[PDB]
Amino acid sequence: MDFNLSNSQSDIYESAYRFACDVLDQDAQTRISQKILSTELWKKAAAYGFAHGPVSHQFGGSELGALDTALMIEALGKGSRDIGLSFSLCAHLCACVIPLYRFGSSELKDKYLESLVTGKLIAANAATEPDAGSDIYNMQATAQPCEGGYILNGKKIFITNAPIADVFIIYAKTNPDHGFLGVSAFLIEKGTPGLNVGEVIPKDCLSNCPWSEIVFNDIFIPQSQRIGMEGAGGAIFHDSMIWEKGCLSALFVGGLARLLETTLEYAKARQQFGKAIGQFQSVSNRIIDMKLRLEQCRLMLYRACWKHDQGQDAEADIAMSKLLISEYAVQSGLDAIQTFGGAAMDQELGLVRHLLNMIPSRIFSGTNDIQKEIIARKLGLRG
Amino acid sequence: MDFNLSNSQSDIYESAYRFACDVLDQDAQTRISQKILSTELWKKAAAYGFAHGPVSHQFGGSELGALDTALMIEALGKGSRDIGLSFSLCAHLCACVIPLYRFGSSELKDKYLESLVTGKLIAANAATEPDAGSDIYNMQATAQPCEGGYILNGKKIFITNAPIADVFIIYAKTNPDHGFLGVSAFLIEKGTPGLNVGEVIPKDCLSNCPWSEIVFNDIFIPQSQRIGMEGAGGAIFHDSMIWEKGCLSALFVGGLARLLETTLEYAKARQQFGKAIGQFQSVSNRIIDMKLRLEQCRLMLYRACWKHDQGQDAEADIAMSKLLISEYAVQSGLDAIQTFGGAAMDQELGLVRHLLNMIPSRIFSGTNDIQKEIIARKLGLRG
Amino acid sequence: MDFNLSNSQSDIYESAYRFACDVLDQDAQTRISQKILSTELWKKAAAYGFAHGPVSHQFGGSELGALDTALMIEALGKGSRDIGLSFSLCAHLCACVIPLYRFGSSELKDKYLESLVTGKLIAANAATEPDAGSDIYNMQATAQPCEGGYILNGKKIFITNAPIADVFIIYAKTNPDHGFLGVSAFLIEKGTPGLNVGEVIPKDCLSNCPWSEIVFNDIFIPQSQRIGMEGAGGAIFHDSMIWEKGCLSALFVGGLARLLETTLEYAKARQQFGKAIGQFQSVSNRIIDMKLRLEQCRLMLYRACWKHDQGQDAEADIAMSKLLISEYAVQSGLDAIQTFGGAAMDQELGLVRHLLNMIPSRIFSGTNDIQKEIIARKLGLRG
Amino acid sequence: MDFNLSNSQSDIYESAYRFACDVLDQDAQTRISQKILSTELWKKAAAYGFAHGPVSHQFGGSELGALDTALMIEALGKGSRDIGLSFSLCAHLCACVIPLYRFGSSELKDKYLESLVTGKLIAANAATEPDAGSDIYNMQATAQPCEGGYILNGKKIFITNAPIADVFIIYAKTNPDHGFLGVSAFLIEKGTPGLNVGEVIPKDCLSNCPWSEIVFNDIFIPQSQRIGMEGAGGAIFHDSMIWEKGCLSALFVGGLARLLETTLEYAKARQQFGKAIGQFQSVSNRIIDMKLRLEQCRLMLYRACWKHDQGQDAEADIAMSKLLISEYAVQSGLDAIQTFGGAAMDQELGLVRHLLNMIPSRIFSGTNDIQKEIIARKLGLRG
Ligand SMILES: Cc1cc2nc3c(=O)[nH]c(=O)nc-3n(C[C@H](O)[C@H](O)[C@H](O)COP(=O)(O)OP(=O)(O)OC[C@H]3O[C@@H](n4cnc5c(N)ncnc54)[C@H](O)[C@@H]3O)c2cc1C
Ligand SMILES: Cc1cc2nc3c(=O)[nH]c(=O)nc-3n(C[C@H](O)[C@H](O)[C@H](O)COP(=O)(O)OP(=O)(O)OC[C@H]3O[C@@H](n4cnc5c(N)ncnc54)[C@H](O)[C@@H]3O)c2cc1C
Ligand SMILES: Cc1cc2nc3c(=O)[nH]c(=O)nc-3n(C[C@H](O)[C@H](O)[C@H](O)COP(=O)(O)OP(=O)(O)OC[C@H]3O[C@@H](n4cnc5c(N)ncnc54)[C@H](O)[C@@H]3O)c2cc1C
Ligand SMILES: Cc1cc2nc3c(=O)[nH]c(=O)nc-3n(C[C@H](O)[C@H](O)[C@H](O)COP(=O)(O)OP(=O)(O)OC[C@H]3O[C@@H](n4cnc5c(N)ncnc54)[C@H](O)[C@@H]3O)c2cc1C
Ligand code: PRO
Ligand code: PRO
Ligand code: PRO
Ligand code: PRO
Ligand SMILES: [Cl-]
Ligand SMILES: [Cl-]
Repeated sequence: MDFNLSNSQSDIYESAYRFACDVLDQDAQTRISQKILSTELWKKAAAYGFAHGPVSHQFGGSELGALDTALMIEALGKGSRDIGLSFSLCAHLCACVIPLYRFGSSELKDKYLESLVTGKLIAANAATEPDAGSDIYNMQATAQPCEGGYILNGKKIFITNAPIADVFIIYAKTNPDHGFLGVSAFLIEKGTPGLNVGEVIPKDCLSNCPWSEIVFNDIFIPQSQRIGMEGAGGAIFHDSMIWEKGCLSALFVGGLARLLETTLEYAKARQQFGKAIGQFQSVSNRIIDMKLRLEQCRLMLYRACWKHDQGQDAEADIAMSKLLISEYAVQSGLDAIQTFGGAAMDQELGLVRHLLNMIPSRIFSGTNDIQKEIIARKLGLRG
Repeated sequence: MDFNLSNSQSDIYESAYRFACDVLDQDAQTRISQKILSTELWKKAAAYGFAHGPVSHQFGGSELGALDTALMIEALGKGSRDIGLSFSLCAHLCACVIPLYRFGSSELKDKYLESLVTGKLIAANAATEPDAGSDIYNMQATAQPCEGGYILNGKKIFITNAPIADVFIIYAKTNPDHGFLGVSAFLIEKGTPGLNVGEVIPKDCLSNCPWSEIVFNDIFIPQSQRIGMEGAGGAIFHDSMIWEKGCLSALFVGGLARLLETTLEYAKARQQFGKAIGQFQSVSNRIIDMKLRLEQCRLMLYRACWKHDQGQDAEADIAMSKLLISEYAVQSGLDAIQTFGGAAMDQELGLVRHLLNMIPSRIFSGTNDIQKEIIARKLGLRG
Repeated sequence: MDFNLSNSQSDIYESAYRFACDVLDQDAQTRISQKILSTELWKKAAAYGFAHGPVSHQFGGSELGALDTALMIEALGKGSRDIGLSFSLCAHLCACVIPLYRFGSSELKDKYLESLVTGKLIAANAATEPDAGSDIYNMQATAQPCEGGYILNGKKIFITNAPIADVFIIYAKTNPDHGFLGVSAFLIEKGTPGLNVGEVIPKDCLSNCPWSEIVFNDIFIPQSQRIGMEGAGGAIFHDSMIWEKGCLSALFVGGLARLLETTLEYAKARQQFGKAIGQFQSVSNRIIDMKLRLEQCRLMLYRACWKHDQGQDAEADIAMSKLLISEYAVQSGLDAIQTFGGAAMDQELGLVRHLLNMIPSRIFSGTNDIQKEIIARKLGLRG
Repeated sequence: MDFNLSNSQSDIYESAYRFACDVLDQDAQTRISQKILSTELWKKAAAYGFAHGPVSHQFGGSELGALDTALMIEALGKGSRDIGLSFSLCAHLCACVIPLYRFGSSELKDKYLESLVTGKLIAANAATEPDAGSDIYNMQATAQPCEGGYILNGKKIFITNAPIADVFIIYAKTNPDHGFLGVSAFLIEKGTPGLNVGEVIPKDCLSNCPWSEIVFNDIFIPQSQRIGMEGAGGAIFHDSMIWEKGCLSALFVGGLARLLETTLEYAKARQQFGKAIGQFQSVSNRIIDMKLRLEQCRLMLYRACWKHDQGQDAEADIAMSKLLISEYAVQSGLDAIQTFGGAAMDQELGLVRHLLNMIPSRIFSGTNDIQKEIIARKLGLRG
């Protein structure tokens, strides 16, 4: 039992924080106003190390553990206001880089993995369908085995980075008779015949992070582009969602640290009735809730990541962390707005935009109701 | 004890609902997308009756009571998606039309009141200052008595309708030695020398409802433009906020009725895991919370308005209603988004925009912490 | 729309309140300390009118409607501390008197109903079994038709009033192949061969209200003691639970009115740091929550009862009322204890005993999770 | 960063857990039923090590750190149902043993400290007065300096262990002109002339843990019985409350671990509607809340204690831990009762008694509103 960061960990955090503040955050307000995702800036962030995670040196990574990866991303969330860019980068890392590294063949990693790790190629993962969201393993896209590979048909929706991706990590049924066990994973390239990437679909939350639909019309997937074994795609997807839950939770912990600092400063500086508004218990009680949340969920995340690094079973701990972090991110966004009153409406301050950016955290990587189902299953409440 | 609407009340509701659906709601999505407040449409709504409230027939009103006025505005909130336009109209009614009618001299009402009632002139009320929000009676704008009237100096912020108003109902100190008892109210016209109306300041919440700052530099206010008695402006403002709390609460009750209908329909229609998502208790329990909220706060509002119509003391009931309605509007907006999952991000559906539009309800007309202070005082907890 | 009580209603309330304060409450602390249920006092309360409800004059009742019955019981809850005695009386009224009146034959009502209405005979209703609680219609007790009537076998648990009852309203399967449609209802007398009433089983909540198990070993039920039609017992039970939900909710509304008055008085009188503790927002904010709850749930209950009196469908409104009242009763009990601090531990003040008495309200007459299932079904979320 | 216990820590926990299960818990139900605090059993627990904490070997302690002390007490809370006995023991340790060890003179420690450490003498701490609870430093008891020592007059209330104590650690004003800085601490013996210990005052919460009032009528305190320096009693008391907050929080963490295990087992075993009740999301969602609480607050407590052991400032962390643990203990007690339904009323199962035992945790050692004031002050919100 020790709650100090090592010097190595402290350095990883502080280097990422400096990069987020001095490189990504500079000019962020202009990009946010114009709903711009700067792919040149994204590539600098990827190459700096945010697209590396646990990837080995062989492929350009630093062989970071889960806790180190989470610290980097916590720093990113605290230091850069451009949370849409950060979300895009973490989706690429967790849903695309990491499954390719963990399950790809030597051939497939040799062709694509270092390019994803350095951000030379941007990747999108495509699992969700119009009738398969929480019930993801009822997806109906089909990768029908054929001579030389697969014929792919289907439609995927809500695909982060699809309008800017060079490659797609896609999930489809190689055996449509089964659910989880009938899914396989594939890498396909932008521009392959039959791949139709939709136009960006705007949204108010994470508004500069592009997503769209993609449609597959008789795409030929060469055999060598299957990721992992036939029928293992359900497990690959599930594994990538454990990494995703943990890393976006880190982003929102860092965002909550930033929000708390802003909110404390305001509550000390803004006077009404001849005293700082933080002196009224209605005001200070909400700020204390924000502090309690931050301290609790940061510890849950660190323990979940450290257990993983130790080889222990950390999946329930990650589901608990994601459930807490996203709920606390939304609630604390509301509490900050209430602290500021009318001044919260100011687009330059970004407090309403911050709440909008947190609203999808309770949906992404499995909704929080699904996290409860995962925890219930680990607790033995599901048969 | 009776919980049925009279035929008269039912007709008032249904006529307002038809007008909101068939006139205001038609083309609303385009106006909302472009952040347009259509002053021609606003004037049609005002003349239809939304700018009338309790005003007598002498000045073009229908002599509606508080409950009738609330029913009209509940219908407006349920029937039109253009909540920014509705908010603008209700601010004009409650913070400008009603204090002029209730406290204005015969001369001042004869010159201006029917024009406000028919929407020929648009009005903004200006009380809030950079250092006087919740502590509103510490405002520092000064209306220094002089030969012929007053010299007005000061700055007002967060003024709904200021970029489109023809007249301003302004509050300023005629005796800066006192707080509540040193305030007087005045009507001034757009274009009077020394009145500088700021450019619209954008916001994400209620985004097509314009507001800005206004600055007074040595404005001369003629004596006849004081509203009510010298030093009575604190009481006039407070009275107008009771009307405002009740009428915007009605708007958000109607909006919650609309949101609940949309959310129930989706939860019955959207299937995952082979059944409607409403069949999972995590989903249905939130929808039931939305229903419970709607039924409770509608009854609180109706009772508060009816007590007022009966001549009973209704101020605590109105503060309770406003506190409940705005909290429940925000919470139910969050619950609807969680019901829809990824589909909530769709700008055409408007669920995130709905939540944004509800966020200021807990600040406007006195924050909900201030409502608690009002209720605490009525309960005898403030000395 | 009217929120005043009629003179008739006001008189019913005030007469019941006087009886609760001047007759039942006098000496209550001694009975509560000794865990005594005074059957002589219970009979006085029954004869005064608390055992009458909607029963016609023909059988000794006053033909009160649901709202009048609820007002009487609200007064009882506000005026007498002996909530265990009040609960016992209301269980007799709602689960035994009312189904006999509503479904009994002329013969059976002529023999027993006036005696129950005047409290000459005390009744217990017995539906719950060790394996049938929320799933009540899976009860396994069997009333096997035979020449002359039925042979009854089975075991019932959690039976309020069983150690003091003269008659039992019991539910059992006349067709064990079905659930809801296989249940019938019967009246049986204390002392009939094969009826074994268990010894009182102590509890900390409602601690002077006796309950126990009862066992049926080859009881012969004469044909004339069936209540209503063969196979209608599921519907009779369900109907009696609608009356029960509404009347115990009234008791706890009255108890919350009493608790709020006590808590407000203390928060004004108790000083720390040189001021009344109600002046700290942490303290006043909880008291305001208690007030908000009381006003909201009282209105929901009154509307539910009035809709029933009007002939409208009131079952969802009653389920909503019961769910709100019992949750708010428990939460406000907790808030009162927090207001008083160390002084809450005083057995003479009864605040901890009050919380204990409210804890079962969320279980009784169908748990609050089951109320949500009922409301979900009314909302169309259950297929 | 490490979240494993050392072998030493694991052994401390497991030895305390065995002692709580095999010695204290055996026969607990009889003692609880009879409201017995067994002083022979208490002395065995004290001598086993629960009265040692950080005390040095010189005085019979083991020189445990805060985290080790907390682990021992977590084990005690999980392993023994007799929480009243455990509370009594921890009050003796934290409010009496620890301030004597930390501030007593060599002479005073030599005379009394080892006897307290081995439980040969039982101690009560007496700070609270009828008009000084949260405002503790406005206490009015006076220790007026005189030749040879002090003359003590005053009244103390809510004194845990007073009916069974051999010695009293008492706080009184040596300079009544000041608050915090006018308090001194003293040790006095049972039986000294002018000390009147009141009869035990019963309570439903922690019902076998005795407390009473004590009155001082012209007690002579010899000079050598002052604990620490003149005027340092406010600081000694405050320091002892930091130890108390942490150690009773540990007791309630262990109690929550026990409650969760019981509740999970029931939710898997109890069937309704043909499935385990844990399969309904209304049921499993509350159990998941209990799990989330336990994991979060255990980590907060461990970090607070470890920071103290490291020499870092841990007072805010302890206030946060106490606030979380006591709130979560109460809420999870409510959630367990709701899980069990009617079966929660069983006195043998102890679930209602468990909730009663947790209710005072939010009051003791400074109410949770006062904890928020402490945290607000650490956050810079109090001037
Ligand atoms: C910001 C964002 C980025 C995204 N990026 C990607 C991406 O890059 N690639 C990709 O493939 N997908 C992506 N998604 C989609 C995401 O995977 C789905 O939105 C998510 O899994 C939820 O599915 P759904 O939207 O269809 O909601 P539904 O599954 O329809 O859920 C609707 C409601 O039903 C509840 N519900 C459903 N099942 C249950 C159940 N068994 N028990 C209790 N409640 C239940 C849900 O919790 C929710 O409250 C993204 C989503 C978001 C919000
Ligand atoms: C949509 C919108 C439209 C508006 N339109 C108008 C208009 O047309 N005309 C006009 O004059 N103004 C208008 N206002 C301004 C509104 O009156 C103020 O925003 C409101 O009174 C709150 O003041 P403030 O923003 O300065 O917040 P502050 O008063 O600075 O409040 C900051 C925080 O401190 C809390 N706080 C302050 N005092 C206390 C206290 N005693 N006890 C406990 N907590 C306290 C507040 O509740 C809040 O949480 C509008 C505001 C909004 C959001
Ligand atoms: C004070 C008191 C007086 C009583 N008096 C009587 C009396 O006089 N006569 C009589 O016959 N009975 C009486 N009862 C029993 C009462 O009817 C049952 O306790 C009640 O119906 C709950 O059943 P149970 O205790 O078996 O809980 P269970 O049904 O075992 O419930 C355990 C948990 O599972 C939840 N649960 C069960 N099903 C679902 C579901 N489909 N969905 C979601 N959650 C679910 C429950 O809400 C609860 O949280 C009394 C009970 C009490 C507390
Ligand atoms: C189980 C138990 C064991 C105890 N054992 C001992 C013992 O052994 N020795 C001893 O000396 N005392 C003991 N106490 C007393 C304990 O110290 C006091 O009960 C506690 O400090 C609260 O004081 P009070 O009861 O007078 O509540 P009050 O201070 O009257 O509090 C009443 C309410 O006012 C709130 N309040 C007060 N001040 C503020 C404020 N500034 N801001 C916001 N809210 C405020 C409180 O939070 C509470 O909600 C014990 C108490 C308990 C419950
Ligand atoms: O297995 C999981 O973790 C995925 C996430 C979205 C639906 N279920
Ligand atoms: O008196 C009121 O109602 C006003 C509203 C804003 C500040 N206080
Ligand atoms: O139908 C009802 O209302 C009953 C109440 C207990 C179980 N279900
Ligand atoms: O200083 C503290 O920690 C004490 C605890 C009770 C009142 N204040
Ligand atoms: Cl305060
Ligand atoms: Cl469910």
